[PDB]
Amino acid sequence: PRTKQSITEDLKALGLKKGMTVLVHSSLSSIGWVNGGAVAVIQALIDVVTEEGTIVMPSQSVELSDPKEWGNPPVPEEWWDIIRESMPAYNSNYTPTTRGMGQIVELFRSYPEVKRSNHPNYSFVAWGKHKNKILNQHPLEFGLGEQSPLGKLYIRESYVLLLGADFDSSTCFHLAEYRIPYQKIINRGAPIIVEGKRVWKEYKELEFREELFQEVGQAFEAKVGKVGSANCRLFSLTEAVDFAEKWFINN
Amino acid sequence: LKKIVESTTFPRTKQSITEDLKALGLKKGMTVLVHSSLSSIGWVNGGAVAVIQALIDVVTEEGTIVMPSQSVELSDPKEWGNPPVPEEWWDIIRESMPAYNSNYTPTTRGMGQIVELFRSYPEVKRSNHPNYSFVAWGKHKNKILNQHPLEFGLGEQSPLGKLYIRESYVLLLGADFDSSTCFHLAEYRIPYQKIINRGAPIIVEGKRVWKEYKELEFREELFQEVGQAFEAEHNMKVGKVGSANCRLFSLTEAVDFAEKWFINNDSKNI
Repeated sequence: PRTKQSITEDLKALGLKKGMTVLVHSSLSSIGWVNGGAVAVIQALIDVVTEEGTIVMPSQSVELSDPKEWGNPPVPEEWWDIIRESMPAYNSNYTPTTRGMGQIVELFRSYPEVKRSNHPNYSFVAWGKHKNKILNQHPLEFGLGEQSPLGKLYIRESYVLLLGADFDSSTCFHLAEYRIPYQKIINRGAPIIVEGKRVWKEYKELEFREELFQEVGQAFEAKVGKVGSANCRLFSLTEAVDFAEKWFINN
Repeated sequence: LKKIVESTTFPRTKQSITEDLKALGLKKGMTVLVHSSLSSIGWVNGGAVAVIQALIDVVTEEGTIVMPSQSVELSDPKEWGNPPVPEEWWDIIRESMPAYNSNYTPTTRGMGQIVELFRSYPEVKRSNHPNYSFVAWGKHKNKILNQHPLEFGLGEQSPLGKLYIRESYVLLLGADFDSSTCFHLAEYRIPYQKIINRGAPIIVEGKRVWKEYKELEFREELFQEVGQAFEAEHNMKVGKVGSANCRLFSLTEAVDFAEKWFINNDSKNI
């Protein structure tokens, strides 16, 4: 049976260190039965990194979008306007995370000390010393690019711990797309609270290409180890990003 | 979910759920214990948060909404069996089990998604029991969750003790009687009593400390029968909230009947 102690240990062996700054992606199952569930993995990462470090996690809520673009699953076209009209606004304090984000994030986002950026689709949660300066501002327009959290991390010596998670979800990559010659700008929409009032606001965002994210990560590796029974790759954010920029450009 | 979306005529919204709740019988200032099933409602735009707000919209800031937020997994591994765990692990398990914390210990899956989200919703409080905690929002959330002792704590002194004294209602939103936590309270007011020893991770003096306490060995398997008997002659509002079948009834009235059904069935029964 995996344990807090077990995991804390496992983590260091991988390379996590006190006072470090990491964006974490993860999967509870991939680790194999832990005595304590997600509260076991969280308390571990928290003991390794220490209050000197900074724990960061994506807490996306992409369901708060225009139903015209939904497809997993779709929804009758006759429901779009009524959906847009009655959709509850985003609120970092309670809007749940998309399912794909995983079980660790859903618990972490309401874990003591953790904070959440105010983006209605691409928010992040942080625990640590630099949680505020990394979430303070998060402009709706271009949720994850310069001025976003994944932007304020590129400027800090930061690492990306993939716990039981592949590269297909190394969100950081997204920053790079904001930095290459190719960029398809699109209007998106999300229910939001402006001046203490609900409003459906449209904004500009990039039409990402996340599929290429595995290929990019692939070529990026061309540390490692195991937390419980999960294949964990621990790299640096700044480097990880830079490569994508090059990968995309020359592609 | 594709099934949940395809079995739904039109989207269930905060407003349409608010309407159904009022038609059903839920009113302003009412204190109500809720047992839900988010899926039984049909696709709802906003999912759980939309259902929570509809509950708040109806019951108002003068009303009080309570929900059971049990974390039964924080128990002695021996009693486990869904699935069971190798005995060779029953010791490092009691040894390394994260202690219970009202601020983060995830509710047991069977409690529902709505309750899991409701527990960390702005202004919702949670009682201090490691297995049978409750969460409440509203006018009376403080006097209901306040006390919660480890021992028994689902009987007198637990929040059920506070929902019994002051007018309270139970709301089965897509759930049946087998989920009516209020009945457990009656089990502490009857002649029959099988007393078991339980254990759980807790924090005392600011240090984790595996503690053992006494508790009744509940017979929740009967609740479905108790509720169906209660329905023979007791007032109960029935009606749909979206595509889910619901019933709203008196908690005090339900507990009392449960007691009698139990008393006369273990004494008068063959």
